[PDB]
Amino acid sequence: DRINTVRGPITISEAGFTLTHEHICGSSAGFLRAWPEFFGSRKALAEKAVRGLRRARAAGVRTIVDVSTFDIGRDVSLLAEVSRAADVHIVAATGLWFDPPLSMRLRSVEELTQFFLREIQYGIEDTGIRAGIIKVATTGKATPFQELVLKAAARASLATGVPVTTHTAASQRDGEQQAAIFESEGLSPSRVCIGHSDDTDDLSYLTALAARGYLIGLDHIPHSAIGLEDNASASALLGIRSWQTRALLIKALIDQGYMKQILVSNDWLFGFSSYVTNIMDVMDRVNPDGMAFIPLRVIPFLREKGVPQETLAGITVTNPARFLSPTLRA
Amino acid sequence: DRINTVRGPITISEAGFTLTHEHICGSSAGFLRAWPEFFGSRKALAEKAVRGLRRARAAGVRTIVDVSTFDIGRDVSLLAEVSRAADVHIVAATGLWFDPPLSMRLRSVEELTQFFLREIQYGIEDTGIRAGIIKVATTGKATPFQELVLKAAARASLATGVPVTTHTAASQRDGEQQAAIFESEGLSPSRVCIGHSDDTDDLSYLTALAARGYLIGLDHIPHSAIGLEDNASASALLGIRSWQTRALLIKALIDQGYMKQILVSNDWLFGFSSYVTNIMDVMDRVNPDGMAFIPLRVIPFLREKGVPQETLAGITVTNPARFLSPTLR
Ligand SMILES: CCOP(=O)(Cc1ccc(C)cc1)OCC
Ligand SMILES: CCOP(=O)(Cc1ccc(C)cc1)OCC
Repeated sequence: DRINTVRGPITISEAGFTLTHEHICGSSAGFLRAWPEFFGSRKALAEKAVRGLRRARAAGVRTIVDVSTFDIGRDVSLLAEVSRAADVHIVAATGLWFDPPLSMRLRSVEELTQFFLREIQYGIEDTGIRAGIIKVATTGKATPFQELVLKAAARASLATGVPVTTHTAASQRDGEQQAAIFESEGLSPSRVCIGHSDDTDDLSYLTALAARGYLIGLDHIPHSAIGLEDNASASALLGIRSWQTRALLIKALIDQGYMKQILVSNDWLFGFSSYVTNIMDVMDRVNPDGMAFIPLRVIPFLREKGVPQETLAGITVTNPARFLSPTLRA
Repeated sequence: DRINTVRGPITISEAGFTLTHEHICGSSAGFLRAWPEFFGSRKALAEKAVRGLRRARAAGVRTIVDVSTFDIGRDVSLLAEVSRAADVHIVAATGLWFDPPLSMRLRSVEELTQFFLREIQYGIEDTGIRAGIIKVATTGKATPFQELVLKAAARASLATGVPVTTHTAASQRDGEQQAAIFESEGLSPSRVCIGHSDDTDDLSYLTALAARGYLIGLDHIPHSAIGLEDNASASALLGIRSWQTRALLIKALIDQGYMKQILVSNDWLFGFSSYVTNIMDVMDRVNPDGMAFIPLRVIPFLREKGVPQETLAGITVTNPARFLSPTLR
């Protein structure tokens, strides 16, 4: 029935057009509070985010899922304020990414489970704001710690009904190892979204996961250093495949009958401290439409390539509603 | 003239007996706010700290230096509240230890200098509370990033007069490489305290740095896993040297004419999430006196060993005052 947002619970019908993998800011635990000037100022950052969210809203976007975890420097008060100002629903996350501090790294699977449930049931910090999704990540073979995270995510998800979303090194087929772990925990593939999936050209790897019931996240659409090949850091981060190439993978899965398994996003942000300095400048040049890139550019492109409008609606409205809706096992 | 504390500035005379390397809680950036229950509750942690601090105060302690950096999970609001409640002065720190997040790891020396100056001049977070010391760390051969930290710490120190205090792998003689970098930045050894120095028996190493004008921090006095050796984790962390063995290093240095360069502490805490679970329990059992260990146990021991009381007063009152006073070159 309900999905938790930074402003409280909403009905499924209110979610509307939803972007499933985004961020307001990409940072580190405690960073925004300790060194806000890094982003100009907190106020500057929020203003930027409000502007961008209002542009997306104008394009039809009603809800965004900010997959920033504790270690991505998620600031739930920042999220609640921009959500309120832009009038865009924002779903917050729990989980752990690739930069856990010692206090997290030394924890057992049981303790991590506890922390995840806490964020989901009790709320984040002392705000009472509850997480609506669990974010995990691997980059190649899972380290022993990552395996604990994955198990903990599965158990919290089994207890709550809240979905799991991941970061993958698609090219290395991480999705298959993640699936194996999740399944070993009893987790249903339909509660899981294997992200950054458009980062690969191997459709066989994709279709195989889709066939198992997993959701495939094609969330790096606008990421391309194409024409920027002169920037080591940019090219390393964004890649050299064109946005068109990534978008056609959406059509490809549709064509194979997996429309119900597709989730699309931009993986955008408004501030980014966990990388080289001034990186935002480059991204903003690369994708001036920011989070509105999907509705403004991708939808129309697909339409033109022959994808029927309703299919497009099912992908951006229906699939996400199903995914987000907390669902308990048999 | 004045030293910055979490409740504001104090004059040097007001510092009195000062513990130079301690912590209220050993954690990680954002952890306390995100998972306070890991420590029972924020309240419980706070109550535990107030009692401990009141007990040290009863023993004569007037000021403590909490060397918790951003990456140690320093919560200045927590510090301000326990300080007020126990009536003990608390000096806060800036710097970086060994668990910096990516957002910090990717910064240049210039950016890091700016961040340290911010905490010292403008204040921590939005509190307006200013740091009165810079904490840095190495663990054997410095890493490239650690070299950047040390240089930025040096620069912030040269611009503000605030001292620098370090964590070393004493056994590995880290202090030597630290000194080299600081000196390469033009920093006076007298603005530096090389910590965890009682972690080693090498007096040759210690008198060498002392002879150079550096302050020697003997702050692991009560750390010992003797009898607790059935515990790998505790042993790894505490070592197997007795507190008396560490305490005698103090007497040794005094004997060599380095009384003015010694700074003693306990390196205690009331919460500890950055290690194995339940480690506190073990520590509390090893040193039930907590921060009062120094005045209750060490001072009398040294006295009994022949050290003059006045000397003891110089080490615990005079030395720290001089070290802490912001001093420009
Ligand atoms: C099904 C009718 O679309 P929708 O409910 C949400 C929606 C808006 C824009 C696009 C491109 C797709 C979906 O329209 C809102 C006014
Ligand atoms: C000179 C007298 O020391 P002091 O100023 C601070 C002080 C107290 C106790 C000990 C063990 C050392 C130093 O005593 C005030 C109570």
